[PDB]
Amino acid sequence: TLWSRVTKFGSGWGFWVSPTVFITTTHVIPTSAKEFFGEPLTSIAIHRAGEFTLFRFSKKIRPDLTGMILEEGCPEGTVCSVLIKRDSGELLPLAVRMGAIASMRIQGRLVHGQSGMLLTGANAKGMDLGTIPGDCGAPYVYKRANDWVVCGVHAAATKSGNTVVCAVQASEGETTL
Amino acid sequence: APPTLWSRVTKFGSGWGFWVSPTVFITTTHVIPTSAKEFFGEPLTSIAIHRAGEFTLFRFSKKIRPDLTGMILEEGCPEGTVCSVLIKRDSGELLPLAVRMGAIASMRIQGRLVHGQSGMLLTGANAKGMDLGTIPGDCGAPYVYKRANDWVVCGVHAAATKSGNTVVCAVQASEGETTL
Ligand SMILES: *[C@@H](CC(=O)O)[C@H](CCC(N)=O)NC(=O)[C@H](CC(C)C)NC(=O)[C@H](CCC(N)=O)NC(=O)[C@H](Cc1ccccc1)NC(=O)[C@H](CCC(=O)O)NC(C)=O
Ligand SMILES: *[C@@H](CC(=O)O)[C@H](CCC(N)=O)NC(=O)[C@H](CC(C)C)NC(=O)[C@H](CCC(N)=O)NC(=O)[C@H](Cc1ccccc1)NC(=O)[C@H](CCC(=O)O)NC(C)=O
Repeated sequence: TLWSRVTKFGSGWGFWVSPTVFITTTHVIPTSAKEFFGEPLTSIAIHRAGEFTLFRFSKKIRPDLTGMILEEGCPEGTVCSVLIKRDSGELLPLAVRMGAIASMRIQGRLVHGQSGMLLTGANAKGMDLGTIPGDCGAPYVYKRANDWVVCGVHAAATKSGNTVVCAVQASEGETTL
Repeated sequence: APPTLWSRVTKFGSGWGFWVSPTVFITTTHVIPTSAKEFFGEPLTSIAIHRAGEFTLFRFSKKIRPDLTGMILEEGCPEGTVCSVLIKRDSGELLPLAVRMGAIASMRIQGRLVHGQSGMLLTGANAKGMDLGTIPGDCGAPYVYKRANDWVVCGVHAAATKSGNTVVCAVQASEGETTL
């Protein structure tokens, strides 16, 4: 059911944490939008923290979903899965061994995130073994005990290596877009 | 993966099969329909069957999939190769599951002798489940990888551990039976 939460959004994707909470990477958000999912901006509580943006709606947009745990990154060494959905209809889950949470500057943008190494390896070639432009917003998830946890959204990666970066939520964040 | 590559993955018996070329179809022996009189409209007497354990190749005498080019089929791949298992599910989902291949070996699975290659799924910490790993119904799915500018198929899905993190694809062998 995890895949059902990954939604196409703007130039990337977003993830439904619950019926009222949607997270995504700031960069991919549709520009000058008057509303989202039929809901007027004034009825949405937007939390924009750098490259991590969270939308909290007044009503249930995805009432078919249960509420998941959202945390600010994960312990270093955790092996997560980045749930990459493609317009081709392909669902591409990729294991990533997470590194440290750190402030970063990626192509002119300040990114509070966590780097990770794709298990497909540095020698891995092909879009089916790594992330590519258009994949931002994809969720980084993992299971702790009996609970599923989402700890970030895809923000960047090296062009020829196996290093990726997911933006992570922060306490401070703007209220507008 | 390219749309034409996915188009080669075909529902077959209790699983799937893969069109290597317009005249060659491969699958896992276990999923082959029982008591079949023909395949794709061709009577058995017109098909050259090569059944090598859990790997079966069908060669037809007319182009069944003329829209396709011929691909390279090899007996497994080098240990360490990262392949993608082209999994199709009944609801239209396409899941190219990454797998780091291990060694080729003669295995004994549920009493069956399976000449195959094991591999570690690279989808998550525990590929247990339908969203991250393989499940019953997926046998026959091709294990492929790109070498330079050529897509190569090196096996067909045959098994997985209970946790689901380790998988096995049946691989072709030079010797095989000519019957079902
Ligand atoms: C999603 C948004 C979009 O499509 O615009 C997209 C996903 C890219 C991917 N390949 O998964 N993100 C980007 O494109 C992002 C910009 C947005 C606005 C945040 N840029 C990157 O991810 C670029 C690669 C773009 C591309 N053509 O694929 N990556 C970097 O700049 C990378 C950042 C990084 C990655 C891992 C760890 C730390 C930092 N930096 C490098 O590749 C550097 C560049 C040279 C340098 O300054 O050192 N090179 C090396 C070897 O690290
Ligand atoms: C496709 C055909 C079908 O649907 O019947 C299907 C795909 C399974 C999947 N989940 O991807 N294949 C099978 O079901 C296949 C049929 C055999 C080849 C006749 N069997 C298995 O995949 C079983 C499923 C066990 C289960 N989940 O209950 N897997 C094994 O038997 C597994 C094979 C293996 C894989 C990797 C490395 C080594 C061995 N073996 C085990 O789990 C063994 C069994 C020991 C025993 O039989 O007593 N146990 C351990 C701990 O390794």
